[PDB]
Amino acid sequence: AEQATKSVLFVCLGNICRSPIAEAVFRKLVTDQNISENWVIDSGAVSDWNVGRSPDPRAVSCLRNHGIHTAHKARQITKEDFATFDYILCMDESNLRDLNRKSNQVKTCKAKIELLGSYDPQKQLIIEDPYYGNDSDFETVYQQCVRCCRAFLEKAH
Repeated sequence: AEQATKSVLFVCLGNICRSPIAEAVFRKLVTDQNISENWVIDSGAVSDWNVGRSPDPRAVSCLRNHGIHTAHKARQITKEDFATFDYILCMDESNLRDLNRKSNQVKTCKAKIELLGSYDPQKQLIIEDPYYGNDSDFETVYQQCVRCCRAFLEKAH
């Protein structure tokens, strides 16, 4: 008794730490709920810094600690992303400014652009960049992503 097909693009600065973790977490959630076939899921970066790279090894390891694997390779957000995804969910205030600016530069913007943390029941609005941190920072990002992803899934139609 089908749920309509929906799409989400997680966005961070580099697409190596936060948005690959958010994507993988969301993918695991929808697979646990047997509705993976009803979602199109991707991640992408504001910048072109890391294009082609697999996620930061700390992020891959964080995900493996929680039984999750990812085959993502970094890519930059494109004009076409704004036209094709239903939701673009980003990590911090800087990502939000940059995506709202990019969306102004395109003619077709279907995507609703939001902070992923706006979905957190625990009200942690910002998912802070762990790149210069340690494994515990990646774990904090993981746990934030779990909360936000879970809430988003139950609100999004």
